[PDB]
Amino acid sequence: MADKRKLQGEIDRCLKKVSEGVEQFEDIWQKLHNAANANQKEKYEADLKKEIKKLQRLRDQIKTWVASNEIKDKRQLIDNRKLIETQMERFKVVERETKTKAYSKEGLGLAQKVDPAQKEKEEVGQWLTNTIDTLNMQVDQFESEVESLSVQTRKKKGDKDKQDRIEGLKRHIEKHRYHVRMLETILRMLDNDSILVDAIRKIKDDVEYYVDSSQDPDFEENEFLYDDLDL
RNA sequence: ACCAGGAUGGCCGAGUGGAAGGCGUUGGACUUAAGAUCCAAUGCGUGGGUUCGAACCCCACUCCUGGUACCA
Repeated sequence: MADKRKLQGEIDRCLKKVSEGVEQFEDIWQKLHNAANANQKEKYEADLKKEIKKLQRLRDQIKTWVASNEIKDKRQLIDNRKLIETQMERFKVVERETKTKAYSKEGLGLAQKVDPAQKEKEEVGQWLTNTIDTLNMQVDQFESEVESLSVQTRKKKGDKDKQDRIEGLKRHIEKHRYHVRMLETILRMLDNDSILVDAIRKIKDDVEYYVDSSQDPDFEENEFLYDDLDL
């Protein structure tokens, strides 16, 4: 089986080459994504191009081998071909992203081509602003009803239950304003990149729970809502 | 002649079943002007077959390339 052994040895050497080439492709990818200057970006892109072309030649060889009937268990060849194609797709994505011109036809409508962290930050800020709007609407409603009940008490000169409800509304407005001011602090910190999005999402559910129902008697107010974060 | 691989923009040339890149060409900017530089636009060798659809997988044809043609 000298011919079979020769083919096997060539296969093993080619697979080792593919492994090393994928390692180098990843290294060049990280270099490119760490680049700070356009020249660095272009040079790393060219190195990635050269490495992926080498990988493409190795993959042509792998496809020719797996086409052959000499090999019987070619699972390793299949896996290496899959890996090479994954690297090729990654490089194609990288090159299409970089080559695109800002004001060319394709570039005109790139839509939200912002870092996913930036998109999530914008979403969290928008949700905080909407919550602030809802809290302000609730505060306005509560203050209007407080004025109405004060007028009613003045006209009637009684209805102690109305005085109790007015004090309850006063406390509710106090808590709504506290929530609004804490939201404003959180958003201001987020804008300056001083707070994490995960930190905001850890209290998102509790803030939703409060806004959903806060004046009802069966209100389980968790005082430890803003206590986890030293705001 | 036998075996193997190729043929895709104008030149190189990637591509795998749901026309890229470099160079080049053209329009504008920069400069007195050119060059460099900047912002942009255009650009499957052949037939058949499977497939819902093949640049891609199979059959066949043309052009090229690589290796072999030994003992008397």
